Amino acid sequence: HLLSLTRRAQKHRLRDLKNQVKTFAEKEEGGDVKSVCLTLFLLALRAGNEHRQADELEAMMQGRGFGLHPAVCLAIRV
DNA sequence: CTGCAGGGTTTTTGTACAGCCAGACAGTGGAGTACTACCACTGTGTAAGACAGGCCAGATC
Repeated sequence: HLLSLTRRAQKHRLRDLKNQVKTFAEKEEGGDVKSVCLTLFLLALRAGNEHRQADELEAMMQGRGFGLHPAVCLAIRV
């Protein structure tokens, strides 16, 4: 399987689709491969009704808050 | 049928020029921020000690 292998064999196996995404992203988005594979990951996770992992991902990619503002904290407290 | 070994065969795996930058190491001067135990206060449960009164023994009615 692809998930247990090292990065050498993973990239060796996937280089075809890696350069496919490379050329398609330089075609459409103008030098943005990272956001292209991000939108691909989001669509592949939402098609399977696993919205939770997509929400965690979006909370990692410039996520609003690791920690909370003291205000809403006091709110929850009371 | 079986076990075993040259090579295949595809995958995996590390070593390989070659340049780049994230991430860390020291320390400074002490703030300071997070933590941990007082602390003032009574509500709730607890169980030792009153105790009384009921009962038997002493002695009586």
